Amino acid sequence: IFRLIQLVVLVYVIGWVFLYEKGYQTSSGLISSVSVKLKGLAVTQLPGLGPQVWDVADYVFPAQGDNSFVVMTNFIVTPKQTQGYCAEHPEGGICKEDSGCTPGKAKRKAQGIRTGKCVAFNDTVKTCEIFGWCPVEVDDDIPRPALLREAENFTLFIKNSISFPRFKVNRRNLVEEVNAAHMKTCLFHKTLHPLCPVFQLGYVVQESGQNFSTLAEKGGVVGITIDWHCDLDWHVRHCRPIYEFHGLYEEKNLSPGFNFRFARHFVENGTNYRHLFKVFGIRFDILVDGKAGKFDIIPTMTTIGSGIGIF
Amino acid sequence: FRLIQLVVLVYVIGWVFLYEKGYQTSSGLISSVSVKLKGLAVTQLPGLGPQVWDVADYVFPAQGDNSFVVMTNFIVTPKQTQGYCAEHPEGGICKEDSGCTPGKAKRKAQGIRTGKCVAFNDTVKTCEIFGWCPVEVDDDIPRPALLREAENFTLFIKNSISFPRFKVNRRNLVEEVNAAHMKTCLFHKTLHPLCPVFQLGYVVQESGQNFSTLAEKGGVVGITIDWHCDLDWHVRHCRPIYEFHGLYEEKNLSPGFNFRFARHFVENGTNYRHLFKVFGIRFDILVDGKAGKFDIIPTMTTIGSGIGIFGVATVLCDL
Amino acid sequence: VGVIFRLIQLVVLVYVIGWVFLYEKGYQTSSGLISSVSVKLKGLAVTQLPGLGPQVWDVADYVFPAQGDNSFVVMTNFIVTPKQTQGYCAEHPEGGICKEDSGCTPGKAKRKAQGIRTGKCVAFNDTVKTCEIFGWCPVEVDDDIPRPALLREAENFTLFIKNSISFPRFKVNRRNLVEEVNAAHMKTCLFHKTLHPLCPVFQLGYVVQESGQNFSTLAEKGGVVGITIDWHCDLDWHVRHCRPIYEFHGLYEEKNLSPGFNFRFARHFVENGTNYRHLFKVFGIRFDILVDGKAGKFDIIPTMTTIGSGIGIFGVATVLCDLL
Ligand SMILES: CC(C)CCC[C@@H](C)[C@H]1CC[C@H]2[C@@H]3CC=C4C[C@@H](O)CC[C@]4(C)[C@H]3CC[C@]12C
Ligand SMILES: CC(C)CCC[C@@H](C)[C@H]1CC[C@H]2[C@@H]3CC=C4C[C@@H](O)CC[C@]4(C)[C@H]3CC[C@]12C
Ligand SMILES: CC(C)CCC[C@@H](C)[C@H]1CC[C@H]2[C@@H]3CC=C4C[C@@H](O)CC[C@]4(C)[C@H]3CC[C@]12C
Repeated sequence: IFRLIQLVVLVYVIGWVFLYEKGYQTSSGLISSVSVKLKGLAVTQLPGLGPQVWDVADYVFPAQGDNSFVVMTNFIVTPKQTQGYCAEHPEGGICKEDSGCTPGKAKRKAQGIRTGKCVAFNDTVKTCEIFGWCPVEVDDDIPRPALLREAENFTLFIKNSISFPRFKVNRRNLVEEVNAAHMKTCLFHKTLHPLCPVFQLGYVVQESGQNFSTLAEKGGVVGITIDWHCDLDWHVRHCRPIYEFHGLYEEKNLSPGFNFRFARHFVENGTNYRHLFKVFGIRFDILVDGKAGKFDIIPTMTTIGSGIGIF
Repeated sequence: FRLIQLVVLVYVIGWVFLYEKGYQTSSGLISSVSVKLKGLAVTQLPGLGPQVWDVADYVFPAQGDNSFVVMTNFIVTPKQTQGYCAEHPEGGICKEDSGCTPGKAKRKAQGIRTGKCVAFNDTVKTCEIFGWCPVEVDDDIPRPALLREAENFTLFIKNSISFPRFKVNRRNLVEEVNAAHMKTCLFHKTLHPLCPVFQLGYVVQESGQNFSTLAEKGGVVGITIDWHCDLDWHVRHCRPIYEFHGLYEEKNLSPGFNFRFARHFVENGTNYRHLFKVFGIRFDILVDGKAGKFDIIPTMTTIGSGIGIFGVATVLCDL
Repeated sequence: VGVIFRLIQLVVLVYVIGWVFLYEKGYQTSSGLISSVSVKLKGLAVTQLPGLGPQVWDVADYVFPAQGDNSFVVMTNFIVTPKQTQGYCAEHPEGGICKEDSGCTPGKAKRKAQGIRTGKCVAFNDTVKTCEIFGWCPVEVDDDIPRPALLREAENFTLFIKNSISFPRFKVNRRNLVEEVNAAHMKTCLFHKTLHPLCPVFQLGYVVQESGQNFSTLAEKGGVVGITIDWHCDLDWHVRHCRPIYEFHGLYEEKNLSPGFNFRFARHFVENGTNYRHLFKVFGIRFDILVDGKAGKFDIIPTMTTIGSGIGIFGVATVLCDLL
């Protein structure tokens, strides 16, 4: 009758609501601690006087190794910068006489305070004098060898530690079920080697949907997410992380890039100088998330009440 | 009782159903924030030549993470080397050179002590230490702030987000206009809410803090970007909301934000350093939002919950 | 029979609903928070090395993030390779030992990335043959951890933590520094899990100690120590009862965390128009600070939902009564 028909629907409806979509499991949070170490040397040299060597202490800009590192792939350097009077970059002034520019800092993009003098910048152009980091103004042009292109083969290591807030279950990225592979020499693969934490930069960039040849010329942002999905309805094992290299690029306005400017201030015979670097590098962002969940009497009671209650 | 309970039950269940969006499955987000600052601060000190500070100098760190510090004032102690010199007067004052507990002091540590004390000629006489000499004297904070031009500096926040389990990603920098109009906008809480370029003076002011007192001693300003949108409507309606918080309601005056960093250099084989006491404004940018799309399972759960509540009304009415 | 069954069902309904309400605390509308924590370190570490001159380390030296972050390094040991010239040197024997002339031509080798070779071989130690590479060339980094930590005096350093939080949903904000601001006892406290539970956590040695990590082992080569701040206060009570709870974690199980934390760090300088470098192998203790909590408020909509949430006991109380 009506009662018999409603009884069958109740179990089937509650089966998907509570017997399938958890509810009998107490979901908890997580506390993560990810430390990243790189392994690579980029000796590409320059078309000038002598080669150059870039070790891990040079291209990984957060030295302490934050979860968001800015590993360098290209740069342009203006060496021996000192505060003085010289010719302004033509981006601001193209004067032909002393009346072209007025003394004082410009109301718009300026490189320093002007004393006021239309001096020679060479390059068959004339500009007005300024005071600032002015042995020569920085000239911006992205090189096209992709200077630190050897970073494509650079190696990451994203060992992560999970502790959970109250379940007192400690798990980490290095499962070590095979004892560090017993010969090391593993590279991560979304199909072949999904448990190897030694992702390569080229693979990381490629699996994000971007092109490294474009990300080694200008900058780029790559997101890596580690997701923990502990169930604790089984042995303490079988809980492993899942890495997703996100992209963030999609379509957008092509590839905007990512560059930042940093300086190396040094000192000489009485005066202070500066090595100005315009750095184009790929920024890797690491975000760890977890779900967890363990059996408890209270969630089961709440489900057995609401399940009957929903009737 | 059936007529009265049915009218009431439908109303209360509908309130839980419609207003609370019980049929909607919310989801998290993953975001990346990149900040670009433009502006030059000229702090020509009286009695000497000018000194400019470009973005490579007053931004800590240079990479510009979510929590970055913009220098607004500083005290510099140049040419510091490890050697024998007198203590700062706030460590103790000699009357005779009968030691000052040679070795590291138990309370005020600035270098190991030698037991013989010389004249620190601020009318006082401290005791010799081995450490970074000369000793920093940061009693007088430069007032007004040296980098007063930081008020007009513009902060450009470029936040790009993506909603997991929905395959939708959006950027706070809205793609609706081109240059000469997107490169002219300045943010305003009412006039230009969608403009992503913020001015430091406006950001500090909108947090309830005075920039004049927040530049000399520093401060902490929090910027929150909130992505509160639903996927039921068109994705063009998903827009960010910017709110600036004066963290800890700036107490009453607050000590401000300050830190010490050094520039180490070598002169004739000797290691020196430039000690800086940086008074800057720390900006914290945290992005969080919730979004969802209609699905069959949340609707079924809401229907089951509402139908059960109607049955509870009949049971209560039966009493 | 029916009346008694209905009375029993009502009694058990009331009992379970009351127990759930006293347990679930669902009538409170919990919300997130906005966190802001700033750390101040106070301590001087003096180092003694073979020579006539000691060395001191200011806070601007062993705190590597400098400007301060949630995660920071408080380095307690280091190895320094000074005056790196970036020229032609002898590669480290770890990369490879040559014989006669096995330079194998430049090309940065296959597994030993130490500059680019040159096809010539000359060395420094009793292994007098190790190939000639082009790179930072005072000497290759011969790193051995000093058994007594150089900055072992960091166990007495102070870690003044100033946490500012806010609840935007209910427009309430609190600070790590508890009520009765300033007044007496100026800078005369020290955090203890039982004796002094309300004062910013200090004494790095004690912070490492309250994680089962044996700072003496952590000073030489140790690594990450986690600090968690949980507020967990209900705003229905007085707002002065909302206080932080500090918990220190280890995030370790003694499997591969024994090497701890280390990172390279370089100081570049110029002498006679030549770029040089001071390479540091820095062994430090990383401190991570994580803050979270839920406030909750009485309101009316959560009360209505909990009344609806209480329909679980009242849903099939009569429906299941006739079944049995
Ligand atoms: C016990 C009843 C009343 C509670 C609800 C039962 C359902 C939801 C749950 C509770 C305990 C669960 C079991 C717990 C442990 C395991 C071990 C695993 O190798 C297979 C699944 C299995 C066998 C689970 C199957 C589903 C299960 C039976
Ligand atoms: C009659 C049944 C199916 C109603 C069940 C409630 C749900 C499915 C209804 C209630 C309100 C509805 C929404 C109301 C308004 C809009 C905005 C419009 O631009 C697209 C459709 C959309 C997004 C509707 C989708 C369907 C919707 C979410
Ligand atoms: C309205 C009744 C019948 C049903 C709901 C009960 C609610 C309103 C009751 C149950 C428990 C109560 C709380 C119990 C204890 C305290 C601590 C006291 O220092 C302030 C009031 C406060 C915070 C009460 C506020 C009101 C409260 C939340």
